[PDB]
Amino acid sequence: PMDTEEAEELVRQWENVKAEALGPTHQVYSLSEVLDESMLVQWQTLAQTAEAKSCYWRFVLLHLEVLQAHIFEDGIAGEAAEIEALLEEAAELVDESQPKNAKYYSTYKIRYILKKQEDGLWKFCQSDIQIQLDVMMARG
Amino acid sequence: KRPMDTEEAEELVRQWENVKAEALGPTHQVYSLSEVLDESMLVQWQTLAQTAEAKSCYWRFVLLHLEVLQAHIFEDGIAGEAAEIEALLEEAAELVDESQPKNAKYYSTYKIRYILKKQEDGLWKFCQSDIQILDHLDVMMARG
Amino acid sequence: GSHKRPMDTEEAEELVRQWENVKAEALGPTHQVYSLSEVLDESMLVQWQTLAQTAEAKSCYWRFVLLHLEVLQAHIFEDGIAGEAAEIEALLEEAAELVDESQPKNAKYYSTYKIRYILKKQEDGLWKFCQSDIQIHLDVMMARG
Amino acid sequence: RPMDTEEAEELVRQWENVKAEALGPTHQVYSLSEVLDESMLVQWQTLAQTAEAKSCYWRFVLLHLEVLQAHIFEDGIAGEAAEIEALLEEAAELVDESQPKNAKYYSTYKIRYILKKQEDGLWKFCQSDIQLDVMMARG
Repeated sequence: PMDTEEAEELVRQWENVKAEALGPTHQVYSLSEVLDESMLVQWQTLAQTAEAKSCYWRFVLLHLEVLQAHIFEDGIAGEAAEIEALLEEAAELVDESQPKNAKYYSTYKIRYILKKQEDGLWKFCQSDIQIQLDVMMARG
Repeated sequence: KRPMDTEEAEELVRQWENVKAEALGPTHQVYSLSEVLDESMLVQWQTLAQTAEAKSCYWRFVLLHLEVLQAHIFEDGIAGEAAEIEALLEEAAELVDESQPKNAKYYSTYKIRYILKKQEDGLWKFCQSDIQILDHLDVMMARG
Repeated sequence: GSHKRPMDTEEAEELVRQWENVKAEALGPTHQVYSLSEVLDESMLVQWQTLAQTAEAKSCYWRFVLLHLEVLQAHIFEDGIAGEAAEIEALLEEAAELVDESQPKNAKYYSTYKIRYILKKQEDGLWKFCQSDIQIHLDVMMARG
Repeated sequence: RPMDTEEAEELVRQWENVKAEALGPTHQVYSLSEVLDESMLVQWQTLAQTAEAKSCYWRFVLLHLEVLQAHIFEDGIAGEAAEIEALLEEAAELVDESQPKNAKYYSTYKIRYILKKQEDGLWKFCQSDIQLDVMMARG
């Protein structure tokens, strides 16, 4: 059981942090804010990979909706939360080698697992998009 | 009743739509407007880019699809060669501001006509455009 | 400028509420003094550590009900390296009852008040409240913020 | 016929304390039987039984307890009754791990307590007139 307006502002904080990382700002450490554990690693590489090929993403989040926000704590150690977020976004990879070819428009739901830092920061842990280089790589 | 290359005309706008991004976006490159822009349309988007950059707000948009409806090269008076591109633009944007944790966004499809002036080097730049159908920046400031 | 940007109000409220949960644990009957070190350090710690240590040895505890908390302002400063600073002012509306055996009745309070917190990132990125400044035996007012 | 203000205050100060333990995590429904009778009983036993079965518990902080005019007149024939009017300024929080948030409140309110002296040395609160789960724990 979780506050959805907290969930909608926690992921919108993330999607905006994803954009700040993947993009011409090229801030990888921005991940360290809201990202941790498994998810930070892949997006740390991905933000640094696009920074390796000198490519960057332009993100626009059209709308998000939290379908189910729930809190569970497993064992004695850690607090965690699952957030199912219906996410409709579009992004284009601007590349120097193959300019302007890139684009995508996705409308999808995604399930986020995140840990509560002792600070209560609610950094993101891992996620997978539900099915029900590449420019579709950041659909998170 | 005059030609324009729809493969060229689309490229001018595809190269332009990226220029609006790099200028309004977090890189905030205002000089890059001067690359593809000229005359009134340069001053308008110079004002917007520099305005949003002074206010510490940066624009974000993805251009979904570009269609060229009509493209003509008329030279009008002897002064210079000109072009009229009617382009159907499908794009969405959210101006990213630190002030609000929620970024206001738009998704719009519209047809916007451009006029251009071929320079001495023979490169087409955008002097003026109209979209038929120190202040807060509306989400629709960047359209086209 | 000079690396000053607003913190997320969500980052703030869910961050602050963590301190209030710490204060209730440290100054309540559970007397978690270790809990103080979680979200506190440097100045604010030693102040509140000594209090929750005092309330432990004097066997007095604080009962907290915290009405709606609001974040008035949240900002991120820069320190040293590029990160690791912040100043956030929240409006705290709470009722605290100090249970002290010795005194005849537990004295409550009801105070709506604005307080300034200072928060740092320490080595690995994590935030801990460094100091607290309220703007306008044992007492019930010892516990505020 | 006005009550000793001490005689009245201890009656309510007890009830407020009885009310806190009943709706708290200790979830003592029996405590309502001590200091209540009739409507105060039925309404508050169902409520405490409600929160007990829903695993909800209230939290309470009573800031200031005050007595307005507290008067006594005999109940019909042998029984005796009393009116105690009290200003209650209290804060409370209903904690549900279910639901996103606990619902706090702070309410300063007048509530008329109609009591009867039980036959043997005892007083019971028999009525309250104030002029799922909500913050309905008041008075």
